[PDB]
Amino acid sequence: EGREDPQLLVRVRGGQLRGIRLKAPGGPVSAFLGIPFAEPPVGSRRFMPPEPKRPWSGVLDATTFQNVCYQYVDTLYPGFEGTEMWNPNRELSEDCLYLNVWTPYPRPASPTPVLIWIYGGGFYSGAASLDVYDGRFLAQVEGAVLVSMNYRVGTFGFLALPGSREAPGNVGLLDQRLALQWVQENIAAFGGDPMSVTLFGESAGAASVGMHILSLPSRSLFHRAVLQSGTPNGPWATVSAGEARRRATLLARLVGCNDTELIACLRTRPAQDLVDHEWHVLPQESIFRFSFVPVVDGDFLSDTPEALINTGDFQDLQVLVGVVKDEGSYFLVYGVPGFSKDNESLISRAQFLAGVRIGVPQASDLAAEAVVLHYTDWLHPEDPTHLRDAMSAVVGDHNVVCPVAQLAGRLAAQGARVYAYIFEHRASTLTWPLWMGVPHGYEIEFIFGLPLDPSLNYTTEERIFAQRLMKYWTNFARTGDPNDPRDSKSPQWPPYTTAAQQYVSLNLKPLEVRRGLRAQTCAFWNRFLPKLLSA
Amino acid sequence: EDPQLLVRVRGGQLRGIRLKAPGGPVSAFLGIPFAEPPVGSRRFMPPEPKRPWSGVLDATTFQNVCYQYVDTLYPGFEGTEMWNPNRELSEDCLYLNVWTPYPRPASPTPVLIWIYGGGFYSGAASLDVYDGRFLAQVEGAVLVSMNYRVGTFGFLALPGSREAPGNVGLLDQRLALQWVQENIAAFGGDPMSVTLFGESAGAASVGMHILSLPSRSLFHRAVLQSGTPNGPWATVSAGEARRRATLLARLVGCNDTELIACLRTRPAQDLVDHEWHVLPQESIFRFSFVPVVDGDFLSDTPEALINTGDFQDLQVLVGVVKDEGSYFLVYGVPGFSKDNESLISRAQFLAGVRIGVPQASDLAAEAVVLHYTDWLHPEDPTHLRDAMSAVVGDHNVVCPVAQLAGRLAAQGARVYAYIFEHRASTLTWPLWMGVPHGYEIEFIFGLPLDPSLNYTTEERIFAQRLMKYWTNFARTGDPNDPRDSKSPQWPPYTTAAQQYVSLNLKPLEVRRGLRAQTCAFWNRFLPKLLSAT
Ligand SMILES: CCN(CC)CCNS(=O)(=O)Cc1ccc(C)cc1
Ligand SMILES: CCN(CC)CCNS(=O)(=O)Cc1ccc(C)cc1
Ligand SMILES: *[C@@H]1O[C@H](CO)[C@@H](O)[C@H](O)[C@H]1NC(C)=O
Ligand SMILES: *[C@@H]1O[C@H](CO)[C@@H](O)[C@H](O)[C@H]1NC(C)=O
Ligand SMILES: *[C@@H]1O[C@H](CO)[C@@H](O)[C@H](O)[C@H]1NC(C)=O
Repeated sequence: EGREDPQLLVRVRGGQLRGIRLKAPGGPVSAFLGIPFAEPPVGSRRFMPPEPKRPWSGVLDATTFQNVCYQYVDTLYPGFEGTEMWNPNRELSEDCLYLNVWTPYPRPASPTPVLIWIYGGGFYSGAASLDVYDGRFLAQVEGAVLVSMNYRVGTFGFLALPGSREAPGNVGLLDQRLALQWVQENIAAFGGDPMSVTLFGESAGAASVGMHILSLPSRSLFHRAVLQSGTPNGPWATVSAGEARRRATLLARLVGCNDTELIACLRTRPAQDLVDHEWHVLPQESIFRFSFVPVVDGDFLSDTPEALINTGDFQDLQVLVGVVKDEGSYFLVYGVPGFSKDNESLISRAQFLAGVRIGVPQASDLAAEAVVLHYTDWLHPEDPTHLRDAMSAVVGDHNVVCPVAQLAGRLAAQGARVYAYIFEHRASTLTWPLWMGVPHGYEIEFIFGLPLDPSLNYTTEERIFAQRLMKYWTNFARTGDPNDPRDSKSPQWPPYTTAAQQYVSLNLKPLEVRRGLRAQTCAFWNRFLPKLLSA
Repeated sequence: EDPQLLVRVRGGQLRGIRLKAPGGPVSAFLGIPFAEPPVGSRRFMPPEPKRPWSGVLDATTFQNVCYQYVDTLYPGFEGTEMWNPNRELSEDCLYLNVWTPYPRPASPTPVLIWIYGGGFYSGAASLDVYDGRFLAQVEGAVLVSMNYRVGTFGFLALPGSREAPGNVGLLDQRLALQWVQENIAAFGGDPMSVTLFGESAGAASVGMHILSLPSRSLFHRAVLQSGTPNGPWATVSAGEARRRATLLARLVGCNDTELIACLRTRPAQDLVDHEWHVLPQESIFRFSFVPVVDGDFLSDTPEALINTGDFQDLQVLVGVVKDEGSYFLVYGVPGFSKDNESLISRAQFLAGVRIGVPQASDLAAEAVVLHYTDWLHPEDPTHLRDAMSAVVGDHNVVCPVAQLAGRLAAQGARVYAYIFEHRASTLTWPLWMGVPHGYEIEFIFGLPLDPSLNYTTEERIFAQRLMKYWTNFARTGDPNDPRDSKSPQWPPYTTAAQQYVSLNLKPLEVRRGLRAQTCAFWNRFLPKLLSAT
């Protein structure tokens, strides 16, 4: 050093870092990218719990994003920004345990509340380096210290032979946990406040956040949580020990492989071979189901999330949860016959019934009948536009809306301060067709403030709307309350309660308070369907 | 001797009476025997045609009411007593009544035949609410009503036995229908234009005449008010009728021939005393002795018959009142009473569901609770109370009606549907019960035309409107008034559009979907659930 920028030199537990001064529309921000927090989980370390990164010598260059965790890459619509925006934007490697810090420039002199982002992607994909997760805007406009980590996905992160020493399960969640510990120890060096840490995440990221709430060793590592369109409870976010074991051994067979021997053989397989067979282990033809996800191990998760949220005391927990208007639409083009992004996807009654079997793969013929009958419009039972929309609702309700409603209800009944929202604005920049509405994932670019980038062609009102959302999120992180104190003009966001069930609509219009989060329909999914399946 | 009041029928001569209606005189011929008295060894037996008589038979007064249970829940209370027998009880009760214009119609006049309800355990054609004088005076109708045996006397069955075949109360109805065919022209009636109408069990009877071949030659059109042959209460299987008949016999100290012989020695009231004790569950909207699927009068279950039926040349008017279930709640469901607002707890709602849906398994009862609960206010006692009423109304009447209408329309029938939503200003039941089961009848029969009953002028005009709909339907198969252009028109019910109309003080409003979502639950989902327990 000596001729470098003295404002970008920082020491952490493992050694010295040099970050980079980024340009944001409002001014500069500090970025420290590709900071290693674990020893590379490769070779004999594949499927193993991560170990803390061993100290390095000299100045680690922290000016670029590091490798993305080895993962399936989406092929359905090549070159289409709608899918490609979620695809890896750095080299795929098993050496991928790195994290990223964004702060104001110069760095804050007083301890600043920290936001930690956990990406989604069904636990089979994702990366902290995607453009939609750019932390520079929150850092610049709101003064946030923002952290995001890579964690192992797919087999690498979640293949488990429960009870074994060599593949104990949930190691991708342990990657996340190790990053949270890194923040506690080191974030003060960047001006961050380890006594004020808020997790947020979307989809599998949301489910991860929920699991950290439900896992005791994680509870000492953060203070507040935001769950966007995902939950630990529900049909996709976990598997039993038996089911993880069965999937792990099937995959082993499919790539040509006593747990020790089975795992030793798997560890000799090229990463890509595992990826190429990952989807073949699902027990049924299905959408919104992922082969390798957290396992109920009786360790990280001491019981099912269902049982844990039913018996947990969440007195000192503040939580923000919500959904987008059309959670299920995105998933339909990946498996339900009759659906495509390139046409209006009007479907027949027969295609609806078939689509229900795929969207609710665990349903008996009778439960499937219950779903079809509940979602049918009996005034227009053959109308193809309603059927298409009902198929979307089936998938979004089963997988996201009702699990969320269930989570908010249990958390609120048991001490938590809960705030709930529905996100209803469709980006003017959206490349998916109109019938898909506001699809899964499409609130993220607003929370992170992408509309502030002039090159992205968002409207003026969308720019203002993004600033509103950044305020809610950052005020929640700061105070546990999305409302602003210096502002009694704007309508207030009341907490979700069991008695009144209030949530707010997020759109271009000022906040509107609504009541009941699909109450009738979620009673069907959350109270009735389980009884029917268990008989 | 007024010759307008003297009629010769096949059995002999009758003398009727000239009554006063507010607008003019009418000719009434009351208590005409259409069958040999079903007494002694004829108890439980099919009716036989009345034998001829000498001289002039006095037909100026109502005959005895068929032996039946008499309600005692609210002694002296107008709301219940209005359904109670208003003449002496007797097993000698097979008589009919005819009202016509005075003087007797100059040309063959369309006939309306009323079949009273009362759950097949009660009822009488002599009730004030079934007074045919208004329809005859104002619309010029020829109106006919008959007594038919009810309870054990009409429906106790040992299926396959010669001495208690079942369905004899239905056979009483049919014999009266034959009597109309053979005799009504002497009163100025047109035997080639006969419309049946009936409410509750009467509506269900009408439906059974539709589904029974020998009846089909005796009428041309049908009106079913708040009742259907299909559904959970109107019929029993042969096994279950046999079970009930033998249990009742056992209860009164009684091989089929021997068993029925002993039952025939028992005084009528002894049978009535134990009538209710044979129901398999504590329940409401369930009756002990009802039509039986015998493979004779009913060749299969009504549901099977409506599904396969060809109903091309049939015209049918069907409908329900706004609060079908409320009347039944006070007869067994804890928490309910006419003398308070009947606000109930959640536990009372679950308990009430088991009583109102007595055949439901735990899971099926659970499904009913979750469907009807308002999950925004799961413990609001006002909603729970109104939900309880809706469960009973939907299960027993509304959804069976919607099912019947849909099957009939799909299979060629001309169908008109209504919901009756007007609560009479004179109603003596409390407000929470809304428009209860049975409370459209007094309007259809034109009772608000009686100045001494104190209906509002609006209600008087409303009554005349309904009398027009009903008699226009009888005349033409279409309730719309030809002298009236756009009113708007009452459209036929179809499976596609599902149109029905609201009957109230406001002009007709056309609606689509008769509890469509909820009836899918009852009509499509629940049976599958139970057929898997
Ligand atoms: C939009 C949000 N996510 C990331 C958070 C993007 C994509 N992943 S997804 O799980 O949402 C849908 C999906 C499912 C199955 C396959 C094969 C492909 C895509
Ligand atoms: C309201 C109309 N009906 C006649 C058409 C009057 C009563 N009969 S009912 O079946 O409607 C209700 C009922 C049921 C069971 C008991 C013991 C008492 C009353
Ligand atoms: C939409 O596209 C899919 C896939 O090409 C196809 O199966 C479906 O038939 C299409 N719908 C229509 C009506 O064009
Ligand atoms: C928006 O700006 C212009 C169109 O006016 C175009 O050149 C550019 O590609 C657009 N930006 C994006 C990313 O859509
Ligand atoms: C209404 O009356 C019945 C019987 O008289 C009683 O059981 C019920 O508790 C009453 N409802 C009230 C006042 O809550």
